[PDB]
Amino acid sequence: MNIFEMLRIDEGLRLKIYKDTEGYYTIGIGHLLTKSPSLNAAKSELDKAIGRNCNGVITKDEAEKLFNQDVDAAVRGILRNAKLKPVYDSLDAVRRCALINMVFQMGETGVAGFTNSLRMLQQKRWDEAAVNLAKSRWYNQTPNRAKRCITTFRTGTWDAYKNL
Repeated sequence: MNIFEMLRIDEGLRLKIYKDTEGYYTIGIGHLLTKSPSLNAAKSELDKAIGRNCNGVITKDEAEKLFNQDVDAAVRGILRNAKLKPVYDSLDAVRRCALINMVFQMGETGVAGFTNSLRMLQQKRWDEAAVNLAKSRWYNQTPNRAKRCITTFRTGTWDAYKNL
């Protein structure tokens, strides 16, 4: 189990624009296109992103390309972030994957705002941090994916996905 397989389980693969849990236009493996209500704003964003006229549809290859970009941008984001960097350096390899997973889902800014939880992960207070992360909108909106992620932080194992 690696970060890519893990995100593929959490986000799914969709070769056609779609709407995210939130009402947003997405495509491939959780690639947020726009928070704008236009199917037309989304299709333009998509062609700009892919560099071809897609007409709301893309190939596997294209989706994977977008995926490679996103995880990479998520890693460099954590590495350049003064709030995130220390937590990450402090963690074991499995728990690191869990922070990349949160960061790919909610962005840098989002996760950087989970101050308390960050402070607990850094302190290695596992159970306590698990409980804290659950008290969020993220958990209430997409509970099963949040739970898998929270369990990875709580245990340091890939159990939650081992099922899937």
